[PDB]
Amino acid sequence: AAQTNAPWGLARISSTSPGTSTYYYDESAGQGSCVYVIDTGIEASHPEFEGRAQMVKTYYYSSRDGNGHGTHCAGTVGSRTYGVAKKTQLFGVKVLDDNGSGQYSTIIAGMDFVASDKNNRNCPKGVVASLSLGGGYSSSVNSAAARLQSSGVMVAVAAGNNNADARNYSPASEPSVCTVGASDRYDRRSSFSNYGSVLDIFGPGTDILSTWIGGSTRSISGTSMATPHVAGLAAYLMTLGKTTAASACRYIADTANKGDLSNIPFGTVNLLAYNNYQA
Repeated sequence: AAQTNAPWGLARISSTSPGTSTYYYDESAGQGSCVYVIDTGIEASHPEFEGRAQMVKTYYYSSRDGNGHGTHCAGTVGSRTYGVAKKTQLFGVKVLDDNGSGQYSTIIAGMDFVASDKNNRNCPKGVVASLSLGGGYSSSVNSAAARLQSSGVMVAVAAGNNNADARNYSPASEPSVCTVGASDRYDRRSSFSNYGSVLDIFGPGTDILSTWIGGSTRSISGTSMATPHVAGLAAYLMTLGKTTAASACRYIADTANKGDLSNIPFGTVNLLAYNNYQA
């Protein structure tokens, strides 16, 4: 399948070169997979989600996304126009308030929630969790992310936006999950992207168009935007049967575009997520 005039990041993940604008992908499109977006919520009524998104859990007075961040990330996972895996099922877990903040205890509870809640959902092709959040190092936060991964969920987490080594941030620094840095449309490391040996992969993160609250769209930047590209890619590849939740991060690294990014610090992987789809 070909989506013309796609957002640059979608075109990038199906291309061996920057500078194109068509997204190519297998029509299975993540059908039968599920992606949890652990964030500020998801505006499931957005026409871009086509009835495939739903809120399943909140820790606050509403499950609605009063911020936009979670809706944007969910759109990059799975919206019809802005999403990588256009037929996946999206499940929202609201661990962040409408200012975008959340206590680590709530975030940990949300991760353990997903590890159990997947047993209440139909995801025959597999389960992914996208975590566009983080703060300073916490062994308890890292352990929660490790449990979620161990339970059979492909966990993708943002590296962070400090232009610093991600070893000092959580859940970015958890070795067993997939830690995602951000790149721009010219294949440069995004100016804000964290780096370091704990990163597994880069995805598009600068000037990413996606869904927003109020039935709208906007372009924003962050490792929060790169993470759902990788989460959606994992769901897509699992639906194709090419990998599993336990092996998808390694598979994405195995099959990435290699050595094509600029300003990658010595010791950080130079790997850009790529779907290897041959039309």
